Amino acid sequence: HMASLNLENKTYVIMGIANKRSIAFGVAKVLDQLGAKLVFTYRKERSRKELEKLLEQLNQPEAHLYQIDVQSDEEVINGFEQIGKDVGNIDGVYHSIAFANMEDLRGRFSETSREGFLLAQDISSYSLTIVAHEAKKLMPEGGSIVATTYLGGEFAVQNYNVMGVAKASLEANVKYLALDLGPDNIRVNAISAGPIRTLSAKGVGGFNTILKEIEERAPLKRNVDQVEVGKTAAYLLSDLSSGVTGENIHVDSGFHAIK
Amino acid sequence: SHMASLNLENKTYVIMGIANKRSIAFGVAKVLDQLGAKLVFTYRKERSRKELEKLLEQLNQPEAHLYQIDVQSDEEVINGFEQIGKDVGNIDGVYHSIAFANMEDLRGRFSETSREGFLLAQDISSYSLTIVAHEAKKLMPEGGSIVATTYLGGEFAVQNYNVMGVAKASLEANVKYLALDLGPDNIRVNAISAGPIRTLSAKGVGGFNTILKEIEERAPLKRNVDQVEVGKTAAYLLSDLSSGVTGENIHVDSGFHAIK
Amino acid sequence: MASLNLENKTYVIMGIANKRSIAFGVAKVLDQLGAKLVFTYRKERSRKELEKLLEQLNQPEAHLYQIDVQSDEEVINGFEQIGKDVGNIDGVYHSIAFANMEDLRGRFSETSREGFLLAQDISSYSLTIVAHEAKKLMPEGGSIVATTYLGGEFAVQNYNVMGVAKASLEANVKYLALDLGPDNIRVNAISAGPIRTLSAKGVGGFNTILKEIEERAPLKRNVDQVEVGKTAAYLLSDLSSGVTGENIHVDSGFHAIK
Amino acid sequence: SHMASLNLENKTYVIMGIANKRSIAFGVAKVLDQLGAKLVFTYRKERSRKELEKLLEQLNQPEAHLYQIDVQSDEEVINGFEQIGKDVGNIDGVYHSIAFANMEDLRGRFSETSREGFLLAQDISSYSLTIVAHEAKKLMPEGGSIVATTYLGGEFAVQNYNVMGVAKASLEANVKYLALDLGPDNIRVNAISAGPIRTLSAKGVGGFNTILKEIEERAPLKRNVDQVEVGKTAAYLLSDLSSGVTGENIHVDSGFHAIK
Ligand SMILES: NC(=O)C1=CN([C@@H]2O[C@H](COP(=O)(O)OP(=O)(O)OC[C@H]3O[C@@H](n4cnc5c(N)ncnc54)[C@H](OP(=O)(O)O)[C@@H]3O)[C@@H](O)[C@H]2O)C=CC1
Ligand SMILES: NC(=O)C1=CN([C@@H]2O[C@H](COP(=O)(O)OP(=O)(O)OC[C@H]3O[C@@H](n4cnc5c(N)ncnc54)[C@H](OP(=O)(O)O)[C@@H]3O)[C@@H](O)[C@H]2O)C=CC1
Ligand SMILES: NC(=O)C1=CN([C@@H]2O[C@H](COP(=O)(O)OP(=O)(O)OC[C@H]3O[C@@H](n4cnc5c(N)ncnc54)[C@H](OP(=O)(O)O)[C@@H]3O)[C@@H](O)[C@H]2O)C=CC1
Ligand SMILES: NC(=O)C1=CN([C@@H]2O[C@H](COP(=O)(O)OP(=O)(O)OC[C@H]3O[C@@H](n4cnc5c(N)ncnc54)[C@H](OP(=O)(O)O)[C@@H]3O)[C@@H](O)[C@H]2O)C=CC1
Ligand SMILES: C=C(CC/C=C/C=C/C[C@H](C)CC(=O)C[C@@H](O)CNC(=O)[C@H](C)[C@@H](C)OC(N)=O)C[C@@H](C)C/C(C)=C/C(=O)O
Ligand SMILES: C=C(CC/C=C/C=C/C[C@H](C)CC(=O)C[C@@H](O)CNC(=O)[C@H](C)[C@@H](C)OC(N)=O)C[C@@H](C)C/C(C)=C/C(=O)O
Ligand SMILES: C=C(CC/C=C/C=C/C[C@H](C)CC(=O)C[C@@H](O)CNC(=O)[C@H](C)[C@@H](C)OC(N)=O)C[C@@H](C)C/C(C)=C/C(=O)O
Ligand SMILES: C=C(CC/C=C/C=C/C[C@H](C)CC(=O)C[C@@H](O)CNC(=O)[C@H](C)[C@@H](C)OC(N)=O)C[C@@H](C)C/C(C)=C/C(=O)O
Repeated sequence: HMASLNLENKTYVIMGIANKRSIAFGVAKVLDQLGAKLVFTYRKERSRKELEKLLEQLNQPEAHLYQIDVQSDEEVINGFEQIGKDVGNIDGVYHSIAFANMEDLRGRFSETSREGFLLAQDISSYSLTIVAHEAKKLMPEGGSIVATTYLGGEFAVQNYNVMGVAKASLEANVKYLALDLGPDNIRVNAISAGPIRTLSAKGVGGFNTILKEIEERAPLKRNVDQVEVGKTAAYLLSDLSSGVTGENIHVDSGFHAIK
Repeated sequence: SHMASLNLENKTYVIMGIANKRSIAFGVAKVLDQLGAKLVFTYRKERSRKELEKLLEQLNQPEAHLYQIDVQSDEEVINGFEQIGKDVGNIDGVYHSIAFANMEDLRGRFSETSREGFLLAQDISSYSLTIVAHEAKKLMPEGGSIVATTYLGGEFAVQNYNVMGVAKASLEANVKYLALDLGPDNIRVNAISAGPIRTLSAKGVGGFNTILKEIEERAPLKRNVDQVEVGKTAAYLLSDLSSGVTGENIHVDSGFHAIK
Repeated sequence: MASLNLENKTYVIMGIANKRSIAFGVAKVLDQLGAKLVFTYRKERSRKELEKLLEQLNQPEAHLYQIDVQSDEEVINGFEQIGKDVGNIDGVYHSIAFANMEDLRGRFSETSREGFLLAQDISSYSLTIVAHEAKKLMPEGGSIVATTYLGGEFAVQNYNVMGVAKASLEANVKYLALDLGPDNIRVNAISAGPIRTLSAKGVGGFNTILKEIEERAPLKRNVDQVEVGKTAAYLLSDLSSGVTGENIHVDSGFHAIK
Repeated sequence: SHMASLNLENKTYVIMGIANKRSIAFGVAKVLDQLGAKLVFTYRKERSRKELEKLLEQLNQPEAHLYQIDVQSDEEVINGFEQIGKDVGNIDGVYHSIAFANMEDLRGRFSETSREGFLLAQDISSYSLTIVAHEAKKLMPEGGSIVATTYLGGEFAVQNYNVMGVAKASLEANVKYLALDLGPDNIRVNAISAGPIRTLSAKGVGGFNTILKEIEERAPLKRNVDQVEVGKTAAYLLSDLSSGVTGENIHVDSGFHAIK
């Protein structure tokens, strides 16, 4: 049609809020301000308590929360079947889910366990494939799926180890989904976020060193936050990004472009 | 109070490279207009000025500000931007939609390309962005956003693109080096890689209809794109929606870049 | 001194199954350059074929070891045993991949969790564990090479789950290169163009892809197992010193065009 | 009888861009010499001819064939290659090790770059390969291999590379478009992306010792590369060992391209 960022009459599933620092919460704040109906997903019960507390910050009249552990085909198939009944058809999904064992992230990459490797692949990459298959059922008119990645999918970064191979997998997942679901007018894209202080990120060594290197070396000489990812998520989830699919947008102050 | 906003009132954007209603830059203009931006326009030929004045009737621009700039001339570019600074004041960004090569060099085997045809393509299609950026910077002391238009032929050897492929590769590196230079001045530099669109430049190149049909057949979205889709992405990149994005190349091409 | 004389060099070659195997192309080439070759196989059908094929080579002593890369034990034990039988090695050529035909025909979005993680296990993780063990036999340094396809870099029709496995493999190579670089171990990939092999025979319209290469690729021709072998020789020898984390396309220039 | 062979007897290679003993192209020459190849050399300045004659004593080249070619001149390039065709006959490939930009443009902020400095860098550092390829093709009716030398700054914005980064991006696209054009004539075109090396061109740029130290600290192999390592990879790419490889860019840089 034309260029509009008015997301009234739009419904978006947002997977992977855990606390106020979660990137997916940044996405939620932004989509909320633009007047979208938001469905939320969580794994742990601690995340449900946090979500209910955080909905007070939003202008969401009715809370729709669904527990989905992406490790379970059943929790994913049932979760999306249930969303279809409770809220009906949706316009897109924001995927903000990743995990690896701290054991495998400290080790030399060559020491990585078969279990730690396939675990990282399962949660951080395959989750997008099954989520896409199910969400498709609620998007007969078309829609937009967005996953969150890191530069470590494209380059060997110190300490990212097994998560780098998971993100490389995720980034190829996005391309293959984009080619598969394109004929159904479903767009699939990734956001490569710069480093952000979150629940997942807190408790890895010298994370403050990486934040300082970005401020020093990145073109914009600053770090990014959850809302900047949110703004780009709005572009990719809305029809502003029509004709964009299989794309990876770096929201990282230009760090990807330098060496 | 809105964090994420596409409200471009109180924003001024220079748009270089409108020639007719089919121009990609016109798609950009229609979109930025609808979002309530003040638009300055640039043209080379007089045919383009006549067309621009006729087309402003389609827009909600109260005052027409047109400036003749041939990007081959340091003086026309330096003077044009000095004049825009006086007439409209400080700007928030520039959309660059300018390219040219001799049809001679685009038909030939790439190895037959003339030194003159090669350096001409570089001058208009790549260096133009460097000098435009240097001058526009003077009108963006608070920061801003520069966007150039490229094609997948900058990244891969495509049949018949020849000398323009090497110009676009040059443009795409230009964007990265400008992004690194002007980043500390809070100026973002990015490119849009547009899929094929029927325009004045594109009409009269061989079997262009073959390329449009291959996109519809092989590209993920099984369809071609238009000037407005480029316009929408231009709005994202020129607005503060794209804050934290610089040195980036967004493919608006129905996913064609992602497949093989 | 620039030399392709591989006397006094020993190379493990994983993934020979028949005479059409890419790894066999690698073996023929390394043999002609006078290298001692250790071989690995999974199925017994592959052992029978290997013994028959060693007659075509100038290998005095046959060293065959059964390793299924799905098993930590078969991989750890296989490489411990190679260390005893032949001693220290100079590199490993990895030519191993697998996915369920089920998942390769389906729309990629239909892919099963089992089919996906299986492809990752054999086609990508195998390189990580192989590298960990082979390192033990390369205290002076060495070269590891894995085989990939352009489908790791771009979505190609019908490659589906194997594309995501190859994307994983190609990142594996980069992360191994960064980890084992300080131990003077180089890790690189060869992106082979399409070749008629046992694995490749019986997948839909493979003859369409071979014809598109001959028509559209810069060299207007397909490649064979030996061309991969020649590039494998470069990457496994010290000719490629200073090259690590690299992906060489042996594909008639197809990767460079669109 | 050897499928895989690095025996370059009965092979003739033109090597453009030796200036002194530290030149990358000299590393290429030493390696190709040891493998028993007939080597033709090219130079611009007379200082380079004196140095070349002195350096031929280090090689096992029976007959010295030196030709002055300034790649800025179509005539010097067309005539030089016509003359090589008469003196030595048909060749098997060309190693291109030629680049230049004004020190003025390499110190400045990239946005300050002059139109003259930009197009000069493009002319010598990129177009030179196109015209050299067109002429050398005439001496390679059976096929052959052309190799150009590039730097990571063609792919990423690196501090201080400025206008040479845009030239190398141009060169790297040149290689792809030449590979597609000359492939049917069985001519392969590839690039080597060398890590940083102490040479005549490189000496006298600021904090070059900082970049060498960052490579030793951060690159996978925790060491820098030299002219011979580039030479070894040049041997692979120029010989038939690299058959089926064209439009490729091999990083000889201790793995630095693969990390971030
Ligand atoms: N923070 C950063 O610097 C960057 C992050 N990213 C990516 O952004 C995404 C989110 O990161 P961030 O916001 O830091 O992470 P958070 O720690 O805030 O959120 C992680 C989320 O993952 C969810 N999760 C983990 N396992 C599962 C599972 N099996 N099923 C469902 N949900 C699960 C968690 O839910 P619960 O805790 O309830 O399981 C949690 O909500 C990730 O994909 C990450 O790779 C990318 C670049 C940078
Ligand atoms: N159409 C397509 O399929 C694609 C186009 N592109 C790129 O999009 C951009 C514009 O193309 P498109 O809109 O189709 O073409 P148009 O024919 O609509 O526009 C070309 C424009 O370039 C201007 N121009 C040319 N030379 C100069 C100069 N020396 N100084 C100032 N202006 C000049 C022309 O002005 P005048 O008429 O006054 O000379 C004209 O307005 C180019 O960068 C092109 O490479 C990228 C991908 C696809
Ligand atoms: N053929 C082609 O066109 C191309 C192939 N490639 C890649 O080249 C490599 C070799 O394939 P190619 O030579 O065609 O196929 P082959 O049929 O020759 O080989 C498949 C090989 O993988 C081995 N293998 C499979 N599973 C396991 C396992 N669990 N443990 C150990 N070995 C295993 C097989 O052994 P067994 O059968 O005895 O189990 C067999 O040797 C693959 O990585 C492939 O993706 C890349 C580009 C093109
Ligand atoms: N050194 C490094 O750190 C790296 C260098 N490279 C590349 O390697 C190549 C050579 O580098 P390096 O060893 O440093 O170079 P050298 O300084 O040793 O040689 C530079 C050469 O360029 C030649 N040249 C310049 N202009 C012309 C012209 N108009 N016509 C003919 N020849 C000309 C010079 O000839 P004369 O002096 O006779 O004018 C000289 O032979 C370049 O392409 C460079 O970009 C790539 C990565 C790293
Ligand atoms: C180079 C780095 C620093 C090392 C970072 C490793 C992070 C990897 C990704 C995941 C998110 C970390 C992870 O698996 C967390 C757990 O091991 C421990 N924490 C938890 O379990 C908490 C309770 C939950 C909520 O976490 C999850 N995921 O469930 C990368 C950084 C520069 C950038 C970065 C941090 C990228 C990224 O997140 O992918
Ligand atoms: C692979 C292709 C197909 C071949 C098309 C090559 C087009 C290259 C673009 C240049 C800019 C065309 C060009 O310079 C045309 C002029 O020589 C003649 N036309 C004019 O002068 C008219 C009057 C004016 C208005 O035109 C200009 N430019 O001033 C590429 C296509 C599939 C995609 C494409 C068309 C890309 C692109 O535009 O860059
Ligand atoms: C686009 C294509 C065409 C579709 C090709 C799919 C091939 C994927 C490769 C995997 C490895 C094939 C595979 O796993 C098939 C098995 O399910 C059954 N085959 C076997 O079991 C045979 C007997 C054994 C030897 O197989 C194995 N692996 O053990 C890709 C092509 C253009 C290029 C190509 C064929 C690339 C590649 O091999 O990866
Ligand atoms: C990131 C960097 C540091 C910035 C320096 C870049 C230098 C690039 C080389 C260019 C070609 C310098 C140049 O144009 C030379 C002249 O301006 C001055 N020198 C000469 O005139 C001598 C006498 C002659 C023989 O040289 C020439 N061109 O003829 C780059 C480094 C990390 C790596 C590097 C320097 C790469 C490279 O060579 O491109």
